[PDB]
Amino acid sequence: SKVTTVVATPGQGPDRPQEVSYTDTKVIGNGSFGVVYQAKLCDSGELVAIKKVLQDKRFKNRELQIMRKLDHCNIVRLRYFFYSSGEKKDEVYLNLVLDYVPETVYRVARHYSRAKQTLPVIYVKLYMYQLFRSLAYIHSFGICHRDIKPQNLLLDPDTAVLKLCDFGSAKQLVRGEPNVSYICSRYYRAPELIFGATDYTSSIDVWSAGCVLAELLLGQPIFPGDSGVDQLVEIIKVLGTPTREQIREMNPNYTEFKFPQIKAHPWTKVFRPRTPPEAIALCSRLLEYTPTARLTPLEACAHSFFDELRDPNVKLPNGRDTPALFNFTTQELSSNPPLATILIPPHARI
Amino acid sequence: MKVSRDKDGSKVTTVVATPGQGPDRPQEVSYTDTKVIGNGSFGVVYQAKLCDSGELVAIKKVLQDKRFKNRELQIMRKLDHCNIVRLRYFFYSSGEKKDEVYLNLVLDYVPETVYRVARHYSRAKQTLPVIYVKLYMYQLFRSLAYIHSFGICHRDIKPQNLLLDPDTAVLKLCDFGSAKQLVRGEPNVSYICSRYYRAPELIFGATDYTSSIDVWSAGCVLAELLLGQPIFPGDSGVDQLVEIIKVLGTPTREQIREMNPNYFKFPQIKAHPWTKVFRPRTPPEAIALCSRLLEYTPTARLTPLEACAHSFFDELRDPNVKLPNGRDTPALFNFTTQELSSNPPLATILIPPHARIQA
Ligand SMILES: Nc1ncnc2c1ncn2[C@@H]1O[C@H](COP(=O)(O)OP(=O)(O)NP(=O)(O)O)[C@@H](O)[C@H]1O
Ligand SMILES: Nc1ncnc2c1ncn2[C@@H]1O[C@H](COP(=O)(O)OP(=O)(O)NP(=O)(O)O)[C@@H](O)[C@H]1O
Ligand SMILES: [Mg+2]
Ligand SMILES: [Mg+2]
Repeated sequence: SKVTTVVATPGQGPDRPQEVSYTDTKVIGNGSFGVVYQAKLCDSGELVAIKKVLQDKRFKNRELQIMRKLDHCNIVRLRYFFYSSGEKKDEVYLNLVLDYVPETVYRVARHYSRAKQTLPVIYVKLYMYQLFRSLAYIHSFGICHRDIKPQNLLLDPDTAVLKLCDFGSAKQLVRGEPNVSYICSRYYRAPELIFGATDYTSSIDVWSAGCVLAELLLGQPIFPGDSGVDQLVEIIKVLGTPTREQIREMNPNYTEFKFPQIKAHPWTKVFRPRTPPEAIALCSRLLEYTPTARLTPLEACAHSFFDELRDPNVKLPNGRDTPALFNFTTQELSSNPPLATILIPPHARI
Repeated sequence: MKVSRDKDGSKVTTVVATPGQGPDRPQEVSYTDTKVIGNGSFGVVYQAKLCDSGELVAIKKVLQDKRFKNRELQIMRKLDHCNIVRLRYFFYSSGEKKDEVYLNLVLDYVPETVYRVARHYSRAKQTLPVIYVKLYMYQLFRSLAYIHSFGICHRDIKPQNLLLDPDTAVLKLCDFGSAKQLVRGEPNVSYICSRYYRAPELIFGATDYTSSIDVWSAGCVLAELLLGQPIFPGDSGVDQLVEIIKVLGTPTREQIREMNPNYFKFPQIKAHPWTKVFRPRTPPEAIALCSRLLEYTPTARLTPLEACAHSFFDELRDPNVKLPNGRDTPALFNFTTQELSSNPPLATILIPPHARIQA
């Protein structure tokens, strides 16, 4: 019954701090940057995640700046933020108070692989669709996540709601500005990243999404490797050897450097039999060498693989209705507004 | 597998093999009891028993591009050193893919790796006796002094590529599949080397890196053998640089220039005292060596040969030094002119008085 009370600034709206009291503080996670706690708001009894990172008081926190602009049902909500000091004197910590979300795609996928089963396709559809909406939204602001991986896909198992989280690697990509190639986790890195390109687009997130789709179908990572070399060999084993043109599209400086000559492995034979053709088709349009050839997130949402989600009789296996799938805004559809006639089916929102 | 026969039940494979070193006088080689001991992205390693001598060999089988000559082969053919796994002979064959050529490298079989040994001690919540840390690392630094003296950078120094005889304490560097001759001015790919062992210039995507990346990697192996876990783990380069920065502290503008000139936004963190990184009673000489290997500035790192001459290895130069199991240490002082070429005067430290005594 130990209560902590802070004066915390709401994430959205005007910069108007209020007194916030919370209790039942326990460490849900540790990342390189800092610790994540669970806590219960005293007023509502609602559970929150508090992400605590060391802050260079001088400069502004990019993660905070980005999350204050984000309002989407498939992105974890910033409820408050506040500053605290401890450990070393003169060390200030930024605290992000987020909606608590009990599971991850990582943990749920790990359960099914440990028990020798695959995630039922209905969840692959729900989870990937919600990921592609969250990407469609941030990409419409020029914001690239740059760390799309199962650990950063939060899940409410009861409602089947997915929330994208962890904007610590996130950055507004501006044409002609170079960006670091050393972002994004091992198995989910786009080939242009592995080739050390600094002129990459938001399409790195689509490749990462494709790696998550493939992984949920296979029950293991599709492009594993301890080195970039090992990863590229695993990519080449599936896509075949990239053409000199395809290489120019990824990183032009790496044309003269050479790798084994291999023909593309048929996508249908990459996955087990009775993996739905539409799932396989979508993968092939996400995991493309040429960044500009990859589907956009919004195009991905409109893919036939997600048609079951647009069926008026679709239900969760636990009997509940699907979560919000169709509450698109103008911002979200801006990349291609005509897709609205596919994305919003006749039965939705009337 | 050119010709296959049966001998008292056992399957015998007979091949015609080109010798590793010497003129091309083909040798007839017969082996049995084939089993898999290793996999890679583009490689399979078998154990096999030679029919006559009964002695074990490793056969690394890799797909051969008909276009170009195999770089791993070209490099291994040039190498003769007691701390580098010997290419006995090589032969071509068919394999898993019909109409495809496979290069087979027949190597000395070595039963263990630093990876497997380190893992045994980690699981049992022990650390390797420091005499083994000294022997393994010293032998690694000799292997790197030798290849670097030909301008050849390994580019994949990691515990899994360090073969061990546990009884003799002999270490052999293996896996020249990433190895290349670095030529000042020629660019090189930044996506080589296993993730935990990658030098910061590689993480920053440099293409003008020197053989000193192998010294960083060996620094990571030493630290890991002292800690019982990787010193700089991370799923992303970002995560790895955070771990590096937590120890080394934030790199100066000039340190970043020395690593990759092209390259931002990392916490202003002060250096952790290296002493507080390792368990209490870690030999100070071990910690000093680490600090001189794991430097941001590639040129500031010790050369392999300077590493060998470091005070951490003084116990190896003691004339009364034995393995715990009572046996003599392996050869540590049989240096060649080639091996010493980077700094011949270091011989005055490297070859101890007792090793110069007249026979
Ligand atoms: N809102 C939340 N609710 C519940 N768990 C959360 C929440 N946010 C983060 N976590 C958990 O804490 C982990 C780490 O949080 P994250 O936001 O990724 O911090 P980080 O320290 O920046 N990690 P990373 O950037 O991936 O190296 C996540 O993968 C989740 O398992
Ligand atoms: N001479 C040998 N004797 C015994 N085991 C060996 C020998 N050579 C290799 N191995 C084993 O096989 C593993 C792989 O060998 P390696 O030559 O690295 O092949 P690879 O398929 O190219 N692997 P890698 O490049 O690291 O991804 C080593 O880590 C050892 O465990
Ligand atoms: Mg995360
Ligand atoms: Mg290896």
